[PDB]
Amino acid sequence: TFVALYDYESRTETDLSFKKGERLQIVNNTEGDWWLAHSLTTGQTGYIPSNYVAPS
Repeated sequence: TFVALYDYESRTETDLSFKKGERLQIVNNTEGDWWLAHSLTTGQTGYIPSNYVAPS
């Protein structure tokens, strides 16, 4: 249960650009870098920046 600090505006389709206030389920990468989170709404996979996310 993390939180999207900001709305990472990715530019490539590889990473999906999420937003702040939306719920995301972290996937891997525990350190601080670019962990991949999966949205529970549709079920897409987007790399949310660690600086743009935070453990609740």
